[PDB]
Amino acid sequence: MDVMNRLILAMDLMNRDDALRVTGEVREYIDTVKIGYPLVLSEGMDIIAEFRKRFGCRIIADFKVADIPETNEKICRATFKAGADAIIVHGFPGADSVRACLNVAEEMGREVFLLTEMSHPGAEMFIQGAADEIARMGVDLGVKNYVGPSTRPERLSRLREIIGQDSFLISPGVGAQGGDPGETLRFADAEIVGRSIYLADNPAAAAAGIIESIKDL
Amino acid sequence: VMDVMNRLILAMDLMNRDDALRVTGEVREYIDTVKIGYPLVLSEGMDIIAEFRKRFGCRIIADFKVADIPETNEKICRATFKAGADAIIVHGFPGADSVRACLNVAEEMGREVFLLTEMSHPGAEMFIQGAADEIARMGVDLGVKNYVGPSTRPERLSRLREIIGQDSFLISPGVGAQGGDPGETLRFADAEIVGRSIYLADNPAAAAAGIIESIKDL
Ligand SMILES: O=c1cc(O)n([C@@H]2O[C@H](COP(=O)(O)O)[C@@H](O)[C@H]2O)c(=O)[nH]1
Ligand SMILES: O=c1cc(O)n([C@@H]2O[C@H](COP(=O)(O)O)[C@@H](O)[C@H]2O)c(=O)[nH]1
Repeated sequence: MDVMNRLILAMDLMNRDDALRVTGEVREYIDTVKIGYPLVLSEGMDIIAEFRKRFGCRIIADFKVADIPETNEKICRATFKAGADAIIVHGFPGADSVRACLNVAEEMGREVFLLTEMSHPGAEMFIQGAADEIARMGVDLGVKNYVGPSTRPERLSRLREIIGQDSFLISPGVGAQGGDPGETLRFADAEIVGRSIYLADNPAAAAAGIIESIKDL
Repeated sequence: VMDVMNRLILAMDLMNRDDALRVTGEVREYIDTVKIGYPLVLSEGMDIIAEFRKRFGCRIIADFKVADIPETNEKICRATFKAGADAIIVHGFPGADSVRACLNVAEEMGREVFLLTEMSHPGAEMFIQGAADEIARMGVDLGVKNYVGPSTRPERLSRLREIIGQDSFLISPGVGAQGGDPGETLRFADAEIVGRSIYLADNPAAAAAGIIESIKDL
């Protein structure tokens, strides 16, 4: 997966006008957009096709899929029908729930990203202690795409170790949550950035600044 | 606590508006509380909540299993309550800050959070089950009043009821298709959630009536 500038925009603005304007302003720097529930629940699933029409970008649906297998299958089907290229799935609910997502992705020509450890402080309570095992589960299931935390580079490095160099790894928590752009890319193929860009006084300059800081990466 | 008619909540996971509306209307004499999840919302839009409210008397629980960082959780809850959901279901496994973010929005907006502790499917045994008692205790500490726990594991449902106390409100999926028993489930839960056993039936009204008849004394 060729992600331009190793930078994925987390487009969590909640109105269509702002989301489209800001994405347009940074389009020269980014060809992959992560669209999540803040935008989708505010503006509808049709927003995914609109992003493809306007920007011709890759779309990762960050839906943190975390239901039973039967419901997961339905969520993935609805998501891929809307034109998402990939979907993010939690590992904590177990292997059957992940497999349900893998099945639909194969059927529709899409990718599953397995979220293993999260970036926020609460992740330490339950998720972190399960995360290595969740990653091994991903490997056992044939998962090739993973999400791990910029905010804990030692944990991000461990995730990379488990999954190997061939697997694809993206990482949120850069900027607003404290993760460093350059350090994150020691381990992740691409980093996810939301507020540091979309809440910036000048989103284009913010994106440009981030890329300048990782220029030699 | 919410007064759920017949202690029975419809899990409306059909994925087109016409069928979802037909079936929900057919069971309206038996059920006044409907759980709407992502299968229907991602297929038809958040305006499906509006349509259900307009057409039927029903309370709406948005089963979105909110499982993000605090900042994103807040946004999800805001959008969901703006659309008219009475309540939203949130995962506990991402930890206390993520749950608190949802509680804060619910408090501000005059709505309710349901905390999902243990899940009903086989995969729940891998990671969730071992954390579930602590997730429930965390909910109690945070002041959560509404909970979700699994009908498929009566022993676990019973323990969750103990942890949250008799005053908390507990709803429970996994009845019917997943193997949970209607009566046994209501020994511990205030209300049972039923999806496929009703919405895939040739006569959803008869299916609902049959489930209720089997728990009439309760
Ligand atoms: O562990 C995780 C997994 C996520 O997908 N994300 C998400 O990635 C984004 C981070 O955005 P931001 O750069 O504004 O902190 C959000 O959309 C958020 O929901 C996260 O921050 N940490
Ligand atoms: O532990 C859980 C939590 C849930 O919300 N649910 C959900 O409750 C419903 C179960 O429906 P059904 O009766 O068709 O098995 C679904 O909407 C599903 O996503 C579950 O089955 N087990």
